[PDB]
Parts: sequence; structure tokens; C-alpha cells
Amino acid sequence: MALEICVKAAVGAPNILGDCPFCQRVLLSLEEKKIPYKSHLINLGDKPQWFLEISPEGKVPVVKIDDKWVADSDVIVGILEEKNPEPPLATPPEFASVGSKIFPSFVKFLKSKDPNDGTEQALLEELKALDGHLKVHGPFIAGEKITAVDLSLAPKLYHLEVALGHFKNWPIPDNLTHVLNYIKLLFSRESFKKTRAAEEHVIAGWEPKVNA
Repeated sequence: MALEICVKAAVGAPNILGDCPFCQRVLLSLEEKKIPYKSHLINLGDKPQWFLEISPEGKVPVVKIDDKWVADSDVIVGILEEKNPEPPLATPPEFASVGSKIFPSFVKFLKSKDPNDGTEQALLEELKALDGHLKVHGPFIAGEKITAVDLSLAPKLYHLEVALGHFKNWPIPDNLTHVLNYIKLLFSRESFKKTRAAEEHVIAGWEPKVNA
């Protein structure tokens, strides 16, 4: 019945959830569905036998779905939907195949301190396609509402918008009017605002590995 999470901690601050992608996918999905809920963080290397039984690295997010546990970026979502008693919508169609261009793209580019400028605009080209899908369909990326498509991509786009926004400043241009407008919703939907990671612990938490 009640379901929730054993996740990476914000590094150096074990109260807010961590800078991992799949961590916020499933947290967002459950708070958007507004279910009763269970578990809490794995506190940064504090790994008793309970978490070593649950999480495969001892430091990887999982879902605790009615006391069964799974952990890979899609598996964590799809089985969570299947075993949720509230009606799920586990549908990744064309909107997700466009999303599969964008997801590794913006992660690589925020991580990249290349001469990335023409290639930053190659992410803009893939976002221009995404801009096209909402301006034809109306609502959120999956065409009618937040489904598994939006729930997969939006959590790591929050990590984009805090990290790239502070380290290597590139705001979303307003010519990509969809992408800017709906990211504004993602920053403050009641579910997303509650499940957001700490800004400082993505910025000074994910990039020091990228630096040194």
C-alpha cells in the first residue's frame, strides 16, 4: 500500500535527497500521485545490512514497493507503476523517443567544458523538436498530461537548470517557448517543489567529480 524510497543523500547534508537522476524520477511520480508513503535516505556511506540487502551498490536509489526492491533507471519506474494501486500511466511512445535524444544530450553538455557552443546549440536543435511537440499538442510532453515520459525527463532537467544555471550559465532561450514555460511549471508544481533536490548539493555536489 504505502511506497517510497531509499536514496542517495545530498552529499554533506543527509536531510535532503541527493543529486541522482532516478532518485527524483520515482519521488516525483509518487508525490504527483499523492500516495501514502514509507522510507527515507541512505546517509552517505552509512550502509547497514538492511541497506546492503536492499540497494545493489549500497549507495544507489531504489523503490521500496510493498517490501520488494528494484533499481535501474527505467526499471525503478516501470515496476513502480505496475505495483502502484492507484491508476498508473506507464506509456513511453514517440514523446519518449524524442526524449532519448535530449536526456543524454543536456547531461553531457552541462558536464562538458569543451569548446561546446555549436554543440550546445545541437541540444537546442533537439529541444526545438520538443518545443514543436507541445506547441502542436497543448499540455505536457506526453501530449495530454504528466505521464512516465515527463516523469523521466523533468527530474534530471531540474538538475540541469540548477547546475548549468550556476556553473556555466546558459538559460533556456524564450524562442523555445514551450521548454522555458513548462520548466517554470516544473520549478513550482506542488509535487515537484516538494521533491526537488537541494540546488547547492547538485551544483557543488555533482560537479566536483567532473572537476577533480
